[PDB]
Amino acid sequence: AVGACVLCNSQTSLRCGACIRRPFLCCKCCYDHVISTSHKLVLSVNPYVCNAPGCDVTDVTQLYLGGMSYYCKSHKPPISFPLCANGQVFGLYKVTDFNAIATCDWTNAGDYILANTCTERLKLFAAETLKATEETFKLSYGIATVREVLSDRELHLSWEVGKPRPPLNRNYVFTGYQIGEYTFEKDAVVYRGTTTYKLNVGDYFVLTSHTVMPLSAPTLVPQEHYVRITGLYPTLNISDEFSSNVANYQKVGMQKYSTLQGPPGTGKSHFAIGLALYYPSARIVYTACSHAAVDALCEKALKYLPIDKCSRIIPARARVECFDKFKVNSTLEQYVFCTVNALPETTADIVVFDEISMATNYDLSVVNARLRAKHYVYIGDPAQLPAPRTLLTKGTLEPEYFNSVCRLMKTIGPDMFLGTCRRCPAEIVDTVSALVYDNKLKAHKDKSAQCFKMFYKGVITHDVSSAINRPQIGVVREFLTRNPAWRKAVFISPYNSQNAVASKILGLPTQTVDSSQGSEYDYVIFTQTTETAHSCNVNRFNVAITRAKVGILCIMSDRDLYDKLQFTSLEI
Ligand SMILES: [Zn+2]
Ligand SMILES: [Zn+2]
Ligand SMILES: [Zn+2]
Repeated sequence: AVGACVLCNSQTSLRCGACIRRPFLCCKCCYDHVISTSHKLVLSVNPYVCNAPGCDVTDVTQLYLGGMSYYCKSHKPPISFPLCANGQVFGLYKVTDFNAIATCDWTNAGDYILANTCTERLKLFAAETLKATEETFKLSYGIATVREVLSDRELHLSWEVGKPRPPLNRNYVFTGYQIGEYTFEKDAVVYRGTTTYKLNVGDYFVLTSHTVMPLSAPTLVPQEHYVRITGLYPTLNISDEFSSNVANYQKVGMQKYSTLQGPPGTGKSHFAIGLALYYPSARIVYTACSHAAVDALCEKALKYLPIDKCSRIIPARARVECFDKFKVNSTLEQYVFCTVNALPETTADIVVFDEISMATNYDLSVVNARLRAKHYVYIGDPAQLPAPRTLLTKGTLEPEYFNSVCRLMKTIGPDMFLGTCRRCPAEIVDTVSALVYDNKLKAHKDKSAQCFKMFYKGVITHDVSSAINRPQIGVVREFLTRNPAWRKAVFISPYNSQNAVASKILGLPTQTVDSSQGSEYDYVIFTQTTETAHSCNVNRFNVAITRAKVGILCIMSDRDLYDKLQFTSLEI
């Protein structure tokens, strides 16, 4: 029961029993917490509760020290000192932001704003608290029981009454009963088990609620600037392909950590892999939150780095299929590609943390705790999508509040900025450069004259809350007949239910804006589906239209974003 204060690091035995994470609070900070919040239970070796038999006084403000035991006003002996007095709570070794983090329900944007603008120790307390709150919320949903099996990819479900039903998308991964993880897509539903198993009627599925481990390491280590490249040995034979990044690679070796803002198709993975060719003897750990982000780094490394010095770290509880071309689980290899949650306890000369807009402060801290590195490089784009905040329902989360790295990129600017988009037709580059990049993103490609926009509100229907716009899909169908080259397009929308409908009607491969991030396609057909905060979100809009290498058709619901698209308008 001996530890350090979360607010001022002062030593104490005084924890808070009312906080879900039980934080240690010193005498002054414990007082300022109990006297300003509903939190009145204070912990130590023995709790601050009335020692009198059958007494339920647990409020520290109503308790006193009577010799060596604690009693309320009704049971205290004549010679007794109040536990709360002179701005302190009695304890051994004798805050407005801490209070708000400790007592919020995490459903408001303002809660995440505070969790990212607070001191470093409060950022870890907010991250631990938020994650535990998100996990305790998983218990609220209702069990789905297999009532009948139709085919190898379709079934019918029986839901638990009294408990709400979770949205059926690839975002929520169920746990079948321990017969492997399972996913669902919309009474006939589509079943996708991570393990091929003959779906048993009667067997139940439940959401994976995991124990939230405490955070020790900061989200960002303290910054260090050096006069020379430190612990890294550069080449004087750096391939012309990577010469554009030489000054930035040198910046990487001259700072403890560095941030790289790379808009879509500006060369983030090329920069990340080229850093290995610039410091050829450096041990590099390549990390990201998702298996897809890690796999995209493996694909680029397969092209430039020796396959014998690479290893893809895969957790024993293999959830989805990932990169098979490197030797699996050899932690000792020079190049290690691994998701944040599967990182081993190891050291590195450089740690590259990619798709940083998708990281949370919990992820930032975990990386600093498992990896001890000479240099840390954070690659991503605050103008792209953040990790979904399942508890957040009120207010919008701005990019400067996604995590510590994004906060820095949006306030002091990033250390490095990749300014030339090599992927997209100029119509798309010009639109997103003006929309989210302050006119600093330049187009390498010419205009393709294959970027179209149509303003069509259609009809909005809902599959629970996930939206569908059948008339917008009908407009796509009509366009496809007149433009058969577009037969090869990927259909993108902000909603899985819109995508399920488009899949059956158009036969195009489908992708939500959020699952399309990091991917690129020659042709993209995007239907906005609705005018909601979700479908009008400028970061989501940015990702959506920057997936296209050659052409894009945007069927829009919002006049604002439609007018901003620098595309040829279509009629019908
Ligand atoms: Zn304190
Ligand atoms: Zn508390
Ligand atoms: Zn009492």
